[PDB]
Amino acid sequence: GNTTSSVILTNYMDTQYYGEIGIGTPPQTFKVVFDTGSSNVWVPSSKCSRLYTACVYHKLFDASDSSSYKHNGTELTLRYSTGTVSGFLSQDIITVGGITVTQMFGEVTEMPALPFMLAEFDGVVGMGFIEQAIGRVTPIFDNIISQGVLKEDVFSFYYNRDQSLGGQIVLGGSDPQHYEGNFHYINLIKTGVWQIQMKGVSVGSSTLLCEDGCLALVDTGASYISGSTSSIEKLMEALGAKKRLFDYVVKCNEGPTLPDISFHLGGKEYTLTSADYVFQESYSSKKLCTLAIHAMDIPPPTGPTWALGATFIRKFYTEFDRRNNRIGFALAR
Ligand SMILES: c1coc(CNc2ncnc3sc4c(c23)CCCC4)c1
Ligand SMILES: *[C@@H]1O[C@H](CO)[C@@H](O)[C@H](O)[C@H]1NC(C)=O
Repeated sequence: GNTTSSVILTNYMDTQYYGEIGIGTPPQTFKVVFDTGSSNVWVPSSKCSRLYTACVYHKLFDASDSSSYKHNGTELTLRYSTGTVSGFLSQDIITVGGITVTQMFGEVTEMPALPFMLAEFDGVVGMGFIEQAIGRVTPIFDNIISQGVLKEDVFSFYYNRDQSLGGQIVLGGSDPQHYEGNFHYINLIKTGVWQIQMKGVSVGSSTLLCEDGCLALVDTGASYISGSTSSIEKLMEALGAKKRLFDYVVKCNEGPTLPDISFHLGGKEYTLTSADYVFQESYSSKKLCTLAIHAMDIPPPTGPTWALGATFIRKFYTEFDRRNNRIGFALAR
């Protein structure tokens, strides 16, 4: 119990954060989202048809090039908020920074253009619990915990804004170069999902939303802070933001006039300024600027729930603690 492993992350557009893993012997490299909202590992397969355009423009795992590959073949479908993939289970050695682990993962053969033609990453490394794993496949972090190499049973996420480091995941600890001060932690409501109680969402000093408490999924594979359609409607109305065709917008010049939004988590107020939630692509009075807050109706049993995604994580460096089933936050830098 003396190792940490860091993976540097690419930040694409403040909406996708991904880093690399190896799969096989020798390692084949894939860009992957490290996603606390799910618990399966998958990458696209060389058995993916090239009529799926996503399988032309992403890297494919070729199992016949790996001496450590072991066949399974059980088919599985993974249904995300933004899209669905299906494929078959395989087993091989996965390299994550300085760590290797024998892992069962999906070889995805069905990869629809929506959303995977807008995914700059190849696949997904689920950082959630086995309870949310499709097929009850042991998640990669649980298998890494079994090795007893990690200094602590935690992992941490730094997501940068906007060259610079796009971000960083640390397995086994945290990186104090990327946060100020000390963590305050919020306990999970229950084991099996990275979800915590939230005791209020305030706009300025007035708690408009989640007044009787609500749920917050801390979701490293989500781009935005999200709430239900109803919640976000009220939030946007409070801000003066309007729904342009697909998204909520403000006049770019008016972004700096917008009030702070605070999330009441574990007896602390986690406050984002308008600079933290308005995509200020301009400050022009002649242009419209979108917000990094979207409606997302997450179905039961996980939802209805808020999701604290990359927008939140940018502001607050986040440690996911499996030893204690809690989530730590500190101010990112
Ligand atoms: C990191 C932070 O935000 C993101 C945003 N994530 C995505 N963006 C666009 N398409 C997809 S498909 C898919 C995901 C995703 C997340 C992982 C499960 C499956 C990554
Ligand atoms: C594939 O893995 C699953 C565990 O999720 C197991 O039930 C099944 O027996 C495995 N198949 C083979 C051929 O080992």
